[PDB]
Amino acid sequence: EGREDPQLLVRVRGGQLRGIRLKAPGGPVSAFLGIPFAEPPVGSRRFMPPEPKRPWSGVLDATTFQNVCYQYVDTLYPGFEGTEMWNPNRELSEDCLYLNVWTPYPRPASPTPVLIWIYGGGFYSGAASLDVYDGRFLAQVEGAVLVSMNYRVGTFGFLALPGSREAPGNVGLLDQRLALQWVQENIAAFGGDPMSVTLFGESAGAASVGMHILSLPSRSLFHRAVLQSGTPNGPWATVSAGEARRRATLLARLVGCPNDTELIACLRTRPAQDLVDHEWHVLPQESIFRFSFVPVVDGDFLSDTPEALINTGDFQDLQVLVGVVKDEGSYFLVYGVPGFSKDNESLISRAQFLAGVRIGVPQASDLAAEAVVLHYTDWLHPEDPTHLRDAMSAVVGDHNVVCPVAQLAGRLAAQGARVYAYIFEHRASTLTWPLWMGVPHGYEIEFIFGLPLDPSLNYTTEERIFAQRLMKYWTNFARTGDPNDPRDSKSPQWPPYTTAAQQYVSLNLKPLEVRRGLRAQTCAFWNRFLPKLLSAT
Amino acid sequence: EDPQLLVRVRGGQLRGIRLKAPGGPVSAFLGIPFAEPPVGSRRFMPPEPKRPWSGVLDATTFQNVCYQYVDTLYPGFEGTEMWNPNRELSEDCLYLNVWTPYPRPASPTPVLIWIYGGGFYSGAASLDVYDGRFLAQVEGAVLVSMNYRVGTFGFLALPGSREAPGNVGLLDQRLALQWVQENIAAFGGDPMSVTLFGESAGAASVGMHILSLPSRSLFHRAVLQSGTPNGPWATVSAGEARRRATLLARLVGCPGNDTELIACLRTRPAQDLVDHEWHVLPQESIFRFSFVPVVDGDFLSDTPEALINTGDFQDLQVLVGVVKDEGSYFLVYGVPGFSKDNESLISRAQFLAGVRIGVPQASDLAAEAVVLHYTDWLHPEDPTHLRDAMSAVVGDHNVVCPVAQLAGRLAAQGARVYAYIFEHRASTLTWPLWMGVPHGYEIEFIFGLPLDPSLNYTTEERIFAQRLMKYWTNFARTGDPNDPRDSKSPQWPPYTTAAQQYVSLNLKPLEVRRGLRAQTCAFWNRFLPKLLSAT
Ligand SMILES: CN(Cc1ccccc1)Cc1ccc(COc2ccc3c(CO)cc(=O)oc3c2)cc1
Ligand SMILES: CN(Cc1ccccc1)Cc1ccc(COc2ccc3c(CO)cc(=O)oc3c2)cc1
Ligand SMILES: *[C@@H]1O[C@H](CO)[C@@H](O)[C@H](O)[C@H]1NC(C)=O
Ligand SMILES: *[C@@H]1O[C@H](CO)[C@@H](O)[C@H](O)[C@H]1NC(C)=O
Ligand SMILES: *[C@@H]1O[C@H](CO)[C@@H](O)[C@H](O)[C@H]1NC(C)=O
Ligand SMILES: *[C@@H]1O[C@H](CO)[C@@H](O)[C@H](O)[C@H]1NC(C)=O
Repeated sequence: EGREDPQLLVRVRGGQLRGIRLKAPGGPVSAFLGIPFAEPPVGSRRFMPPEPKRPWSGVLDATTFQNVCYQYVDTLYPGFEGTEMWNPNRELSEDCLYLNVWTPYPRPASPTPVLIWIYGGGFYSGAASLDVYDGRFLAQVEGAVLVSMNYRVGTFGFLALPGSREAPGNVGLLDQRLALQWVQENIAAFGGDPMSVTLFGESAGAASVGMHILSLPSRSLFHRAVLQSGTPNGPWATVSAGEARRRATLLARLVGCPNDTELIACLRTRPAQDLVDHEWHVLPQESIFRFSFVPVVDGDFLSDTPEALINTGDFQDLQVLVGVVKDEGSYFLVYGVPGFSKDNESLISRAQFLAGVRIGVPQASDLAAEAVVLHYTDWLHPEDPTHLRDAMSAVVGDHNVVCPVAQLAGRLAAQGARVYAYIFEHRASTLTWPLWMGVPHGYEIEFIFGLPLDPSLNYTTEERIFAQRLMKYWTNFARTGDPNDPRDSKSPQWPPYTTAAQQYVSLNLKPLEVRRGLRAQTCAFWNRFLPKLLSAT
Repeated sequence: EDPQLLVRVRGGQLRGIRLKAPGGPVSAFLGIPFAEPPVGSRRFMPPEPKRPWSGVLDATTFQNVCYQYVDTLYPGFEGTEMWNPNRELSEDCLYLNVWTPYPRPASPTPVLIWIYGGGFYSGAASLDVYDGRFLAQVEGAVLVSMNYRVGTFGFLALPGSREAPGNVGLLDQRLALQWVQENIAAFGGDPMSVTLFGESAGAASVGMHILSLPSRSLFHRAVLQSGTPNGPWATVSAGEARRRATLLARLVGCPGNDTELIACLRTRPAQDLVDHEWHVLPQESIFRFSFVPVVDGDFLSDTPEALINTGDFQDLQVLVGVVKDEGSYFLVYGVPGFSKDNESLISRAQFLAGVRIGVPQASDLAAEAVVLHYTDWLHPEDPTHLRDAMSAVVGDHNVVCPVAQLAGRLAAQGARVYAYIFEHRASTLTWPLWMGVPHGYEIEFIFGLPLDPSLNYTTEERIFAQRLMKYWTNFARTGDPNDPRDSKSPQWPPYTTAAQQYVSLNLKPLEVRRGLRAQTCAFWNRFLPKLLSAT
């Protein structure tokens, strides 16, 4: 200390930090990167709940991103930016429980609402250091304090032998909760308001946010929630205790481990890469949009199934923003549904469609799988390849995202929550995936964080204006529980989603358009009829 | 003394009557016996051909209508009375009628044979809606309609018994068809161009003559208006026919042997049988009738579904279609919350209760499947939507989707198929507006009743009726409803499995549409059978 930037040195509960002054297109921001919030969950602490980071001495350098939690590296289209942008961009390590903070430069004088980002990645992948989650634009343009944390994924975050001491499960969610607690104690040192904390996340990150809504100890750590293209309810976000026990035991056998304590002791001796090499092999069926190690309904973090909790909980004090992208399902068809590729138009046959439905809803009986096929078939053109391709995408997107959030918006709204719903319909001019995928899963994030404002990124001017609109929507919601701008009047209003009117808005380059019904007919099939059909068969 | 009112058929001489139609006279021969009166020991028995008669038989007047139930729902309301018997009831009722132009045609003329509806429990060829004078006068057709036995007298069956073999009401129709072959040429008709057309149960009967091979040599073309041989109501299994007959016999005090049972039923006055007719249905129902054709293994060698799925229909041309609101008429006959005088705005609970009546064969899960399919999930409680959906459940389940299934199966297996939807509501209709275009109210337009100035139709409805008369008669002449003189687009395309094209019959010009309730009928025809099966 002495000759450095005095506006970049801050003290948190664990010691002193030195941040870095970053350039955003419109000015500087303060960045505090790689702050440790837990003891490294390594060695005998693998699979264990996180322990609070013990204080350090001296000034911790917080100028670069820290390790990415150990995870699978996608190799589907090697070197294709569509896949690589999601891949880890630092070293893989079990030592990975660090978080990041962006604030205005200099730091705000008055307490500023806080946004906490929870990344997605199917609970098997992801990192708070990816370019798509760059908090420098929200920090600079909106004056927000943004926090993002790494949490353990895959086996390290979610392998569970339910009821055991050494692998209780959901420790990846406990990693997230510990970071929320860290924001409670320390974010005031940066100018953030701990009494105005909004969680927002996407895909498994959105499901994570929803699970903090449903867990008691997490509810006192935040005040508002945004769930983008993900829900705690639905077919992929959770598994039963019995099913988590079987996948854990099977993976242990696949890595040579054949009493719970002896089992996890052996797992803790295996190299991390051994666990990643086998995690995908324990799914009960050939499937898309399902992940081996996800939150487990333990009777602890989750006292019951998410479906049961959103049916009975009280959410009057809660404001929630939820939505989907236009083509939630298309991204998943290229990862194992025959007939589908990023390099052709993926015009499939009726036979390929029927095979895809068995993969897309792998829990379905033969009768239930039929019911899906009859509903999604266009009976005036039942063999048309373009419709069959688009229907296969819609089946995956509706089943895993659109109808889960349509269900949760309705439940939360009926339990007294303030809900705002959107559909994101703009395809980025920079998108590298083919046209037939439309607006795929995850490609609204770069607009929420305001990447189009980076002039070196070749977005169009209207995409620059568009991203600024979304940034104001998201930050107005964090500030007020209401995405609408108080100053405005002429701009169309975003009404709350209600059971009586089921209103949502389209998010595209045109002004806000209000629509009614979130795929209402088709989601009645998924949310009301199909669960009753599955009991009978 | 009028020589064109005297015709000799193989049973002897007849004298008809000159009738006044708006454009000119017509020869009408009404009350021609085609069968021995099925009375006494001939009750429930197949018809026997009528024996020759001396002198000039007087064919000037409508004969008795077959003994049947007299509807009492809205007593004296024209909407219900127009279907009630308008001649005396009698088991002595096997007679047919013939309309020809006046003078009787020079060249042989294509014959249309009408088969009335009435749920196989009612109906008569003497109703005003079936007045054949307009088609005979305007289009120069030879029009024939017959009475056939309905209710227990037509279709109560002890399957396998000699005394009550079943389907005798259909045999009544077939005998009248043979009569047309042997005699219509004496009236100027062409026995080599005979077109059957009927509505509702009449349409179903037409479809069963398609599916019964001895009938097939008696006609060349068919029109099925708002009814099919396939579907949930038009037939019953032999086991269910024996159950219903056995319970009616017990209800009228008849107790063992097939022969002993049928004998006692023959000793019962007709009204006794009609009194308990309706109390033998297995469930509380709508659009279900107690005594209908039976899958006997004889007249119908298999279920109509099995027969349309495997038959050879190459040499066949068919016209098929529906009205816009097939099911609305049936709701006011037992569905709580529905009334002719009320607007029938129903609650959701009444809607769930109504679906169990409309699909009486449905398990709890199959009823929930229909409920969730037909609910409008943006307005799941709106009573106007729930009312209109109840009418659509009954209409699609019983008519529209059976029609679409038949049309597709016939077209796929050699037949030439033309399909329509009839969307005009008569300005003279007395049912409430919420019923729309109810089951059976295209008939008056096809027979040309608007051309009668005294019935107060609108002038466009007259032009409309003439268009429909030309579609039907051009179909009878050619197997193609398109006017060969008219040389403009749009033409009426055939219905195929691939394109699924049909036309809308309204006061606007013909409009071609593709897919006859395709998504919803996929539910009824493809999914629901599999569900009911595995439940
Ligand atoms: C590429 N990814 C981009 C993305 C979008 C949004 C948020 C975060 C990342 C979307 C995606 C994810 C997964 C798939 C296929 O499903 C998988 C892939 C890999 C695994 C792995 C690999 O070990 C383990 C597992 O349990 O389940 C998996 C399930 C396709 C597309
Ligand atoms: C009145 N009818 C008018 C009509 C329309 C189209 C063609 C012919 C007649 C349509 C109609 C028919 C039947 C009903 C209700 O269902 C019935 C009514 C009476 C019976 C009877 C009465 O004994 C016996 C039976 O087995 O089943 C029935 C079933 C409602 C509306
Ligand atoms: C698209 O490409 C994949 C992989 O090359 C292939 O399996 C699929 O059949 C292709 N589809 C079409 C319609 O060409
Ligand atoms: C933007 O375009 C320029 C040239 O037009 C190119 O050199 C640059 O790499 C592009 N940037 C991105 C992010 O694609
Ligand atoms: C409509 O009318 C009938 C008889 O007049 C009545 O029983 C029925 O309840 C009415 N419908 C409603 C919704 O009240
Ligand atoms: C037609 O209307 C007139 C009154 O304008 C009436 O006298 C006549 O009876 C009506 N005809 C019929 C068939 O109802």
